[PDB]
Amino acid sequence: VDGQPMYGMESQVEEVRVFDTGVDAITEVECFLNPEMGDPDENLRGFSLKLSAENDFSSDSPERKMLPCYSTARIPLPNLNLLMWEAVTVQTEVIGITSMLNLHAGSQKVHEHGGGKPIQGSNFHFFAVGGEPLEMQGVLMNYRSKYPDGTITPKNPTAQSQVMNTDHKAYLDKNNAYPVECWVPDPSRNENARYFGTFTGGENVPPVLHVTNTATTVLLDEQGVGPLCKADSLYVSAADICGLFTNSSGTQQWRGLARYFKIRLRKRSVK
Amino acid sequence: VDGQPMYGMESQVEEVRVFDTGVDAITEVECFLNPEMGDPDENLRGFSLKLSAENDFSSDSPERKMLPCYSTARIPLPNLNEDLTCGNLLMWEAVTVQTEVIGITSMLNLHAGSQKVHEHGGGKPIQGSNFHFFAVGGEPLEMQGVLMNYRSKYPDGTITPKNPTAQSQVMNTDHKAYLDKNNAYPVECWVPDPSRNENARYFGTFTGGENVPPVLHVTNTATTVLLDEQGVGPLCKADSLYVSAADICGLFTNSSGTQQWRGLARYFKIRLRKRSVKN
Amino acid sequence: RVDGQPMYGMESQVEEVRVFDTGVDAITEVECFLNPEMGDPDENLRGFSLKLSAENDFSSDSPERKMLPCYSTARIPLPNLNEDLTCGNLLMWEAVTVQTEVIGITSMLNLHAGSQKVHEHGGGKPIQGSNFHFFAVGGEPLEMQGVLMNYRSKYPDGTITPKNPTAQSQVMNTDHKAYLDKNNAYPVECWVPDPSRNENARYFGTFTGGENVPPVLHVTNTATTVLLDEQGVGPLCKADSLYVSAADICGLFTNSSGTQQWRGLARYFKIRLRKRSVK
Amino acid sequence: RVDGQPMYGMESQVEEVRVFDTGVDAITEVECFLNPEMGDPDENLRGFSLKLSAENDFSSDSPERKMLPCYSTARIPLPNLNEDLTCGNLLMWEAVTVQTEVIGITSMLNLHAGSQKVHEHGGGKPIQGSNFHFFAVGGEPLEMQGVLMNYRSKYPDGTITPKNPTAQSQVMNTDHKAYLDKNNAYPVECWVPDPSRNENARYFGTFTGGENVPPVLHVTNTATTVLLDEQGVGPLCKADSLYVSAADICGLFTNSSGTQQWRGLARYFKIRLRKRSVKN
Amino acid sequence: RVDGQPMYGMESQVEEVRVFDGVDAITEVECFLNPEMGDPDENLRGFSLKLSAENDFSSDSPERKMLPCYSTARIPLPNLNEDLTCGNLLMWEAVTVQTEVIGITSMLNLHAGSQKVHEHGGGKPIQGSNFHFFAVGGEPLEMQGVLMNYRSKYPDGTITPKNPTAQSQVMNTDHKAYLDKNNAYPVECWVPDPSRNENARYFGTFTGGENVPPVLHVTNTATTVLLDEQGVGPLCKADSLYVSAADICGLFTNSSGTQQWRGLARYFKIRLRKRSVKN
Ligand SMILES: [Ca+2]
Repeated sequence: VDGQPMYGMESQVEEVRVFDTGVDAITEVECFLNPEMGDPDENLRGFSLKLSAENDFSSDSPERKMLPCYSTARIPLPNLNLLMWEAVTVQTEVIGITSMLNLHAGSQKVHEHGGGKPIQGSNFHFFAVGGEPLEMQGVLMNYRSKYPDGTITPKNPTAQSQVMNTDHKAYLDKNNAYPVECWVPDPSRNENARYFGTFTGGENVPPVLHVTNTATTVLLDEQGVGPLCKADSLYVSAADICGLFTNSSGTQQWRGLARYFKIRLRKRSVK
Repeated sequence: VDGQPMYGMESQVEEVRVFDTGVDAITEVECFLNPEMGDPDENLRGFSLKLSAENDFSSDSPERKMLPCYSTARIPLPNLNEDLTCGNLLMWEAVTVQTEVIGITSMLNLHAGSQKVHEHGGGKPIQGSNFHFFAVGGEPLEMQGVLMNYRSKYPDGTITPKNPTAQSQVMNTDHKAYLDKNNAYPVECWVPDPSRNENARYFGTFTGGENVPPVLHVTNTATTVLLDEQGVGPLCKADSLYVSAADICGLFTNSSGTQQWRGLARYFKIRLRKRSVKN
Repeated sequence: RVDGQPMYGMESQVEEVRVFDTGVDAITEVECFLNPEMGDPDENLRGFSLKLSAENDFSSDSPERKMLPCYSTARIPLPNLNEDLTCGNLLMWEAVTVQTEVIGITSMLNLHAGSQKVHEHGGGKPIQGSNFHFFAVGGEPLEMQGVLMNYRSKYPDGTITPKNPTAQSQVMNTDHKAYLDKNNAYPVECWVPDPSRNENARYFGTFTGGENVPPVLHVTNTATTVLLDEQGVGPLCKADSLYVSAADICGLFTNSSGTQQWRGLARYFKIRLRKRSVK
Repeated sequence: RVDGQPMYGMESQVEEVRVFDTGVDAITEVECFLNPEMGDPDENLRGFSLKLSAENDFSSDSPERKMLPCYSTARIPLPNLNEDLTCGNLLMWEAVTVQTEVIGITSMLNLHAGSQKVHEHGGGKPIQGSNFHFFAVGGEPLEMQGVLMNYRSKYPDGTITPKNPTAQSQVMNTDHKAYLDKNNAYPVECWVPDPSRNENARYFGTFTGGENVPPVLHVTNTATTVLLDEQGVGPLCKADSLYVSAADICGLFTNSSGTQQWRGLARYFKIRLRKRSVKN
Repeated sequence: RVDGQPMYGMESQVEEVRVFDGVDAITEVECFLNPEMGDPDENLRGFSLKLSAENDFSSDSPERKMLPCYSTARIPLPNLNEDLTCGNLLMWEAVTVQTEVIGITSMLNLHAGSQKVHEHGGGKPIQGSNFHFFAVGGEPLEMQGVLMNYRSKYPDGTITPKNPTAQSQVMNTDHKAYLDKNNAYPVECWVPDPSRNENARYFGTFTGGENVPPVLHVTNTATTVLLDEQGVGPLCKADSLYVSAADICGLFTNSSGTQQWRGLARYFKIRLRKRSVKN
C-alpha cells in the first residue's frame, strides 16, 4: 500500500508514547492524514480545481485536479514474531476548522459592501482504522463518466454500477487515487477494520465540526477484539470534504482539511 | 413472493458466514437490495423518469417509470426439520441487522447532469423530499395503502389500492396488501401496516421539502437488535427471510430544470440463530 | 358522553383486539386509528382543508368552517370488570403502553398531482411549512385550555371555541376550560391540552412553525411509549372507556394557483391494557 | 422585595395546590402560570409587542417601552413550617421537580388573521425568526447580569436596564447585577440569568437567532426536570417563598404592511416541593 | 510567560472563590473571559471592524481590528506545599467546569444598527458563521496553525504561523504555539493541537454559512467532568489554572450592508480538589 509517509524524513507520525504498568503495555500512535482535494496548483494545496457543471452523462470527463480522493497511510509497527498489535481506541478530529473564519481572502462578497461567502454545501467526513487496507465498493452517479489518468475507478462499469454492481471491489491501496465520488467502504467486508462516515448534501448546508481531546471511539467488537494489524501494519483512512469555496467570479472549489489520529494499541495472542 | 434474486447466478447474497463454538451457532447473511426508482432507460438505472407537475386530481395519470417502488427479496434458508421427529419445530430467528445505504459519496459528482447553482458555479446537489426505509421479517412485509389523490390512475406494472375512495386519502382498511412483488408497489401508495407485521421489524423516516439536505451515515459498528420485549426476533416461516427497502435520496435537477428521483442500494447483514417453537 | 369517531359497530376503527394470557396479569392490546379532521372542503378532498385566506384585519376575522383543522377523538368501550365482583372491589382497565405512528407518510412523494411546479419544467412542490403532531391516551376525555392568536376572531357554526374571549385569551385566560367531547369540532388553532389537568391521561405534541419547514415523520413497530407515572400507574379507564386523541397537520399543500390547503393523515394506536385493583 | 405576577388573592395565577401525604414525606404540588410580557402595545394586542423599528444609529437608539419584551416573574407564598417547632429546628420547602411547557402553541396555526400572505393567493406568513425560551425555579429571586447590544441605547421609562453602561457593557461589565424583582420591567434584550450567582435556583434558556428560524415547541405531561443538585438538594425557599421566572418570545409576526411584532405565550409550572430539615 | 486577561488585582475577572469543606475540600473558582473580536473603536467593544471581501490570495492583508483572537487567562491558585516536607507534592486538580456564553439575549435588540430585513421590517438578526470554544488546563493551551491562505499577510499585534508554505493550508507541523498572549492569536489561524494538551480539556464547535442561526443554551444545571479515563483532571503544575475561549456568535449586518463579527464573554465555574502526586 503506497500511502502518505509514516516513517522516514516526511513521516506524519507526530509522537509514539508507551504506557507500561508492568503488564499489558499500551502503545499510542499520534499521526495525521492530509486531504487530497486535487491541489490544482502549488499554492492551492487543500483545494480542488473549480467545478464544471451540466455535463451530459454521455460527455462527463472530469479533470484530475477537480476530484477529491480518499487519503490512506500504512503505519509500520514493531515486529513481534502469534502476538499481534490490536487497535483498541481512536481519538480523531479535523485539523484547522477555524480557517473557515477567513472571509477576507478569495471568497465572493455575500452582497454589496458585505464580507466573503463562507465555505458551505455538500460535505463528507469519514475515517477508518484497520489491520489491513480499507476495502471499497464502487458506486457511480453516472457509469459513463470518463475518469482521468491518475485515478482508479470502477473497471468496466455498467448501468448497474449506478446502484449495486459486485464487480467493483477494491483495496484503498494508493493515497490520492480513489475518487471519493466513486467509492464507499464495502460493508460486505472490512471484518478487520472500523469505519465511520457522514455525507450531508445540498447547496446551503452549513459545515458543523466539533473538536475535543475528551472523545474516544472504542474499536473493540462485541467479543472485545479490535482490528488486528496483519504484517505489523496499522491502516488509517480519511475523507474530509468540508464544503465548497465560492470565488468572486462565482466559480466553486472543494476545500478539505487534515485529520488527526491517536490510536491506542496492545499486544494480543491469536491463533 | 417474486423478489430480487437471493439464490442462483444473479443472487444478491454476497456472503454467508456460520459462527459455531459447539452450542450457540450464528448464521450471518450479507445481502443487498437495489433501488427501484423507475429506470426510465437502460442508462438511467437508479433514477426515475423526469417528474410531471400540476396534473389536476381529476386527470392524474403518472407514467410507470416516474414512480419509485418498494424493493423486496425472499432469502431461502436451510430446512431445520428434515432430520427432526414430530412435535419439534426449529425455526430461523432474525436476532440483529446492520444496514446502510451503498454509494452515498456518489452525490459528490456535481460535474455531471445537474443544473449549475448559479453562473460559473458547480452542479446542484441531489436534495429535497427523501424516504429511507428497511424491514427484516419472517414473512412478507404487510402494507396499508394511503393516496395523496384517490382518483390518481396508476399505470400497468404497478399494484395500487383497488377501488379507492375519498377515505383512501386518510385511513381505508380495504387497502391491505403483502409486499409480494419487487418493483411493483409504488412508495407513494403504500406504507408498512402498523396493525400487522407482528413477525417483522420495520424502520422508516420521511423528510419532505424543496431544500432538504440528505444526511446519510455509514459504519460497520452500528447494530439494530430485532428481538421484542420477550427476547424473540422475527421467525422465518417456510425457512424464508424477507428484506424490504426504499431509499429515495432526493431529487436530481437537470440543466433544463427537470427533476428525477435518485435512489441507492441498501446492504443488510442479518444474524440468525435456531429457535425451538411449539408444534 | 363523548361523540367521537366510531369504535364499535360496522364503521368501528378498532382493527384488532388481542388478549395475551399466561395465567396471570392478562394483557389486552387494542389496535385502532383516528382519521384527521382537516376540514374536508368537498367529498373528494378528504384529509385536506379549504384553501387558506390571508390578511384579515383582527377586527374582521371570520374563518370558514372547512378551513379549520379540528382535534380528532374517540371513546373505545372496554369490557365491564365489576359485573362479576363483590362490593368493595373495583377493577379498572389501566393503559400501560402505546405504539403510535402517522399512517401514509409516503403519500407526500406524489409530486405529480395538484402541487405547483417548484420552477419551470420542475416537479410539484412538496407539502411543507407549519405542522402539529399530537396524540393523547386517557381514562377520561382530554382536558383542553383555549388560547387565541386573535380573541376577536369570529369562529363558524359547527366549531366549539373559547366562550366570551378577551385580550387575555391571547395569553392565559383560565375561563377557557373544555373537555375534548366532540370529534371534528374543537379547532386546533384555538385549543391545547390543559397542563393544569389531564391527571388521568398522557399527552404528547410538537408544533413546528414556518413557511419552509420540512416535515419529518418516523414509522417503526419497535418504539413504545410507557404511560405509567413515577408510581407505576397508567391512565385508569373511568366507566370502562379508553380515550384516544390526535392532531396530525403534516404541513401546507400549494396548488398551481398558489393557494394553500392543510394536509392531514390518520394516526394508528396500539394500547396495552391490564386489570388493576383500585379503592 | 419582589413585585411579580399575582400568586395570592382574587387575580392569583396559582391554578391548583395538591398535597400527597401517606403519613410521611408529604409532597405539595403547586400549579401556576406566568403570562408573557411582550410590550402589549394596545388593550387588544396582549401578547404582542409594538411593531419593530430598524436601522437606528447606535448614537440615537431610543426604543419605545411597548416594543421591548420583558422577563416575567412571580413570588409564590408557601405555608410556614416552623410555627409549632421549637428553637434550633428549621423546616424549609425544597423544590424537587418542575414540569413546564408553553401554553397555546397551536394558536400559531391561525394564518388567516393579520399576517402578510406568503405569496399571491397564499395563506398568511407563520410566526418565525429569533426566539428565546427560558424558565427558572428558585428559593429566592432570580439574579441577572446585564449585557447590551449597544451601551448607548436610551431605554424608556417603565424599564430597569444596566445603570451607567460603558463600552464594556457590550461584553462583561460586573457592575450590572440586579434581582429580577419586578415583573414586566427587565427587558429580555438587556439581561440574562447571572451564572456567577443563582446558587439557590435552577435556570434553563435557549436563544435561537435568525430571519427564518422555525419555532419548535413541545407539550407533554410526562416530562419532568429534576431540580436536585449532585448532593440531592433542590432550591430551598428560605422565607417560605417560591420564585418562578420565564421569557417565551416565540418569534416575529409579519403584518400585511411588512411590519413585525414579537409574539409571546404563557408558561405553565407544576413544582413538586417537600419539607427538608436545615441547620441553624 | 502567559499575559492573559487579569485574574488578580483591581481589574481581576475572578467574581468569587468558594470553599466547600472535613477532608476532601473543594475550591470553586468563578471567572469570565471577554471576547476579543477586534474592537474597532472605543464604542464598539465586542465587535470587529467591518469585513473586507474578495482579496486575491496574493494580496490578502487583513486589518488588526477585523480579526477575532482567542481569549486566555492564567488564574493563580494558593500554594499547597509551603508547610509540607520534601517528597510531598499537593497540586490543584480541575475536576469539573460549568461554562456558558454571557448576554445571549442581547441579540433580541433588532432596533439598533442592523439593516431592515425588508421595507417596514425590524432589523436583521446576527447570523452566519460562528465558533464556540473553551478550554480548562493546568498549563497554557497548545495550538496548531492552519491557514485558509498561506500567503495572507497578518498585521502587527497578531501572532500567526511563522514562515508558512502551501502545506500550511493543510497540516504543517512547524506551526506549534502556546496560547501565551490574550487578544493576539487570530481564531482563523489557530486550533487547539490534538497532538498535545495532555494536561487540559478543550471543546469547540464551528458552524459555517451565510444564514446559520445562532443556537445558545444557558443553565446552571450542566457540568462538564474534566477527569480522564483514570479519574485524573488537569493538574495545575505551578499553581496556575488556564481558561481559554472563542465565542464568535455570528455576523452583524449594518444598514449599509457592511458586516462585523459580534462576540460575547464566557463564564467559567471550575471545581478543584487537592491531589497528592509523585515529585
Ligand atoms: Ca391538577
